[PDB]
Amino acid sequence: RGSHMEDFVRQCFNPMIVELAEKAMKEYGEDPKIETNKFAAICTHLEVCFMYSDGGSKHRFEIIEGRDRIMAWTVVNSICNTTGVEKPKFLPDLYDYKENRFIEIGVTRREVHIYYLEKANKIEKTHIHIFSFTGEEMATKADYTLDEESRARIKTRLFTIRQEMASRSLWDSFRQSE
Ligand SMILES: O=C(NCCOc1ccccc1)c1nc([C@@H]2CCCN2C(=O)COc2ccccc2F)[nH]c(=O)c1O
Ligand SMILES: [Mn+2]
Ligand SMILES: [Mn+2]
Repeated sequence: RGSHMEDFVRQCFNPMIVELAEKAMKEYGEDPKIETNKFAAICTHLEVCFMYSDGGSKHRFEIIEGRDRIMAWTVVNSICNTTGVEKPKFLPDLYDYKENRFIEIGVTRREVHIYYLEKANKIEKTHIHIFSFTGEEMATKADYTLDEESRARIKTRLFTIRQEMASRSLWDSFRQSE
Protein backbone atom coordinates (compact mmCIF):
# COMPACT_ATOMS: atom_id res chain seq x y z
CA ARG A 1 0.00 0.00 0.00
CA GLY A 2 2.17 2.83 -1.32
CA SER A 3 1.24 6.22 0.12
CA HIS A 4 1.64 9.61 -1.54
CA MET A 5 3.70 10.93 1.37
CA GLU A 6 6.22 8.10 0.97
CA ASP A 7 6.83 9.03 -2.67
CA PHE A 8 6.97 12.73 -1.81
CA VAL A 9 9.61 12.10 0.88
CA ARG A 10 11.91 10.28 -1.56
CA GLN A 11 11.61 13.13 -4.08
CA CYS A 12 11.82 15.93 -1.50
CA PHE A 13 14.92 14.85 0.44
CA ASN A 14 18.36 13.75 -0.63
CA PRO A 15 19.01 9.99 -0.92
CA MET A 16 21.59 9.90 1.88
CA ILE A 17 19.09 11.48 4.26
CA VAL A 18 16.33 9.14 3.08
CA GLU A 19 18.51 6.05 3.57
CA LEU A 20 19.61 7.16 7.04
CA ALA A 21 15.97 7.80 7.97
CA GLU A 22 15.02 4.31 6.78
CA LYS A 23 17.79 2.61 8.77
CA ALA A 24 16.80 4.69 11.80
CA MET A 25 13.19 3.50 11.50
CA LYS A 26 13.98 -0.14 10.74
CA GLU A 27 16.10 -0.04 13.85
CA TYR A 28 13.68 0.59 16.75
CA GLY A 29 11.19 -1.40 14.63
CA GLU A 30 9.21 0.97 12.40
CA ASP A 31 8.16 0.90 8.74
CA PRO A 32 8.59 3.97 6.49
CA LYS A 33 5.97 2.51 4.12
CA ILE A 34 3.34 2.72 6.91
CA GLU A 35 4.47 5.38 9.41
CA THR A 36 4.92 7.74 6.49
CA ASN A 37 4.37 11.01 8.36
CA LYS A 38 7.01 9.87 10.85
CA PHE A 39 9.22 8.99 7.88
CA ALA A 40 8.89 12.61 6.75
CA ALA A 41 9.60 13.94 10.25
CA ILE A 42 12.83 11.95 10.60
CA CYS A 43 14.09 13.13 7.20
CA THR A 44 13.18 16.71 8.11
CA HIS A 45 14.97 16.62 11.47
CA LEU A 46 17.96 14.86 9.92
CA GLU A 47 18.31 17.60 7.29
CA VAL A 48 18.01 20.25 10.00
CA CYS A 49 20.74 18.58 12.06
CA PHE A 50 23.03 18.55 9.01
CA MET A 51 22.38 22.20 8.13
CA TYR A 52 22.95 23.17 11.78
CA SER A 53 26.31 21.37 11.78
CA ASP A 54 27.28 23.29 8.62
CA GLY A 55 26.53 26.68 10.18
CA GLY A 56 29.58 27.01 12.42
CA SER A 57 33.28 26.71 11.74
CA LYS A 58 34.81 23.60 10.16
CA HIS A 59 35.66 21.58 13.29
CA ARG A 60 32.94 23.05 15.52
CA PHE A 61 30.22 20.38 15.63
CA GLU A 62 30.25 16.64 16.23
CA ILE A 63 27.18 14.97 14.73
CA ILE A 64 25.51 12.32 16.90
CA GLU A 65 22.18 11.94 15.11
CA GLY A 66 22.16 9.77 12.00
CA ARG A 67 24.47 7.14 13.50
CA ASP A 68 23.85 3.61 14.68
CA ARG A 69 22.77 3.67 18.32
CA ILE A 70 25.94 1.92 19.54
CA MET A 71 28.47 4.10 17.73
CA ALA A 72 26.53 7.26 18.62
CA TRP A 73 26.87 6.27 22.29
CA THR A 74 30.53 5.47 21.57
CA VAL A 75 31.28 9.00 20.35
CA VAL A 76 29.59 10.68 23.31
CA ASN A 77 31.59 8.46 25.68
CA SER A 78 34.77 9.66 23.98
CA ILE A 79 33.49 13.26 24.07
CA CYS A 80 32.59 13.09 27.78
CA ASN A 81 35.89 11.36 28.60
CA THR A 82 37.78 14.06 26.66
CA THR A 83 35.77 17.11 27.82
CA GLY A 84 34.81 16.06 31.34
CA VAL A 85 31.12 16.77 30.63
CA GLU A 86 28.27 14.77 32.21
CA LYS A 87 27.13 11.81 30.13
CA PRO A 88 23.57 12.61 28.98
CA LYS A 89 20.79 10.24 29.95
CA PHE A 90 19.46 10.28 26.37
CA LEU A 91 21.15 10.59 22.99
CA PRO A 92 21.55 14.23 21.91
CA ASP A 93 21.92 15.29 18.27
CA LEU A 94 25.14 17.35 18.18
CA TYR A 95 28.15 18.36 20.22
CA ASP A 96 29.57 21.89 20.12
CA TYR A 97 33.35 21.92 20.58
CA LYS A 98 33.32 25.73 20.78
CA GLU A 99 30.75 26.07 23.59
CA ASN A 100 31.40 22.63 25.14
CA ARG A 101 27.87 21.24 25.39
CA PHE A 102 25.51 18.82 23.70
CA ILE A 103 22.57 20.08 21.63
CA GLU A 104 19.12 18.50 21.27
CA ILE A 105 17.53 19.95 18.13
CA GLY A 106 13.75 19.93 17.83
CA VAL A 107 11.51 20.35 14.79
CA THR A 108 7.88 20.80 15.80
CA ARG A 109 4.48 21.24 14.16
CA ARG A 110 2.85 22.83 17.25
CA GLU A 111 4.02 26.02 18.99
CA VAL A 112 7.62 26.26 20.16
CA HIS A 113 6.67 26.89 23.81
CA ILE A 114 4.94 23.54 24.39
CA TYR A 115 7.51 21.25 22.78
CA TYR A 116 10.44 22.83 24.63
CA LEU A 117 8.63 22.05 27.89
CA GLU A 118 8.24 18.42 26.80
CA LYS A 119 11.84 18.35 25.55
CA ALA A 120 13.19 19.90 28.76
CA ASN A 121 10.93 17.61 30.83
CA LYS A 122 12.78 14.58 29.43
CA ILE A 123 16.05 16.50 29.99
CA GLU A 124 19.70 18.68 32.33
CA LYS A 125 22.94 20.27 31.14
CA THR A 126 22.70 19.84 27.36
CA HIS A 127 21.61 22.78 25.21
CA ILE A 128 18.17 22.76 23.58
CA HIS A 129 17.23 24.42 20.26
CA ILE A 130 13.71 24.13 18.78
CA PHE A 131 12.66 24.93 15.21
CA SER A 132 9.09 25.15 13.91
CA PHE A 133 7.49 24.92 10.48
CA THR A 134 6.12 28.45 11.04
CA GLY A 135 9.50 30.16 11.47
CA GLU A 136 9.72 30.32 15.27
CA GLU A 137 12.74 29.19 17.26
CA MET A 138 13.52 28.91 20.96
CA ALA A 139 16.90 28.14 22.51
CA THR A 140 18.13 27.51 26.03
CA LYS A 141 18.98 30.78 27.84
CA ALA A 142 18.16 32.58 24.56
CA ASP A 143 21.59 31.55 23.19
CA TYR A 144 20.89 30.32 19.66
CA THR A 145 24.49 29.06 19.18
CA LEU A 146 24.74 29.90 15.48
CA ASP A 147 24.52 33.28 13.80
CA GLU A 148 21.28 34.59 12.33
CA GLU A 149 21.92 33.73 8.67
CA SER A 150 22.52 30.03 9.32
CA ARG A 151 19.37 29.73 11.43
CA ALA A 152 17.33 31.69 8.87
CA ARG A 153 18.41 29.23 6.17
CA ILE A 154 17.02 26.40 8.31
CA LYS A 155 13.73 28.23 8.83
CA THR A 156 13.36 28.92 5.10
CA ARG A 157 13.86 25.25 4.25
CA LEU A 158 11.29 24.16 6.85
CA PHE A 159 8.64 26.47 5.39
CA THR A 160 9.43 25.27 1.87
CA ILE A 161 8.81 21.67 2.96
CA ARG A 162 5.46 22.66 4.44
CA GLN A 163 4.49 24.42 1.20
CA GLU A 164 5.41 21.40 -0.93
CA MET A 165 3.25 19.15 1.26
CA ALA A 166 0.31 21.56 1.25
CA SER A 167 0.55 21.85 -2.55
CA ARG A 168 -0.05 18.08 -2.62
CA SER A 169 -2.61 18.13 0.25
CA LEU A 170 -0.37 16.19 2.68
CA TRP A 171 0.13 19.02 5.19
CA ASP A 172 -3.14 18.65 7.11
CA SER A 173 -2.46 14.96 7.71
CA PHE A 174 1.15 15.72 8.68
CA ARG A 175 0.20 18.55 11.05
CA GLN A 176 -2.33 16.47 13.02
CA SER A 177 -0.19 13.30 13.09
CA GLU A 178 2.36 14.56 15.65
O1 LIG B 1 17.18 11.06 18.68
C1 LIG B 1 16.00 10.87 18.97
N1 LIG B 1 15.50 9.67 19.28
C2 LIG B 1 16.27 8.44 19.20
C3 LIG B 1 15.77 7.55 18.09
O2 LIG B 1 14.39 7.26 18.33
C4 LIG B 1 13.63 6.81 17.28
C5 LIG B 1 12.34 6.37 17.51
C6 LIG B 1 11.57 5.93 16.45
C7 LIG B 1 12.08 5.93 15.17
C8 LIG B 1 13.36 6.38 14.94
C9 LIG B 1 14.15 6.82 15.99
C10 LIG B 1 14.99 11.98 18.93
N2 LIG B 1 13.74 11.67 19.29
C11 LIG B 1 12.80 12.62 19.27
C12 LIG B 1 11.40 12.22 19.69
C13 LIG B 1 11.05 12.65 21.13
C14 LIG B 1 11.74 11.57 21.95
C15 LIG B 1 11.33 10.32 21.21
N3 LIG B 1 11.23 10.76 19.81
C16 LIG B 1 10.99 9.95 18.77
O3 LIG B 1 10.92 8.74 18.92
C17 LIG B 1 10.75 10.59 17.42
O4 LIG B 1 11.98 10.96 16.82
C18 LIG B 1 12.01 12.19 16.21
C19 LIG B 1 10.92 13.04 16.12
C20 LIG B 1 11.02 14.27 15.49
C21 LIG B 1 12.22 14.67 14.95
C22 LIG B 1 13.33 13.84 15.03
C23 LIG B 1 13.21 12.62 15.65
F1 LIG B 1 14.28 11.81 15.74
N4 LIG B 1 13.10 13.89 18.88
C24 LIG B 1 14.38 14.25 18.51
O5 LIG B 1 14.62 15.42 18.16
C25 LIG B 1 15.34 13.24 18.54
O6 LIG B 1 16.58 13.59 18.17
MN1 LIG C 1 18.37 12.61 17.88
MN1 LIG D 1 16.55 16.00 17.97
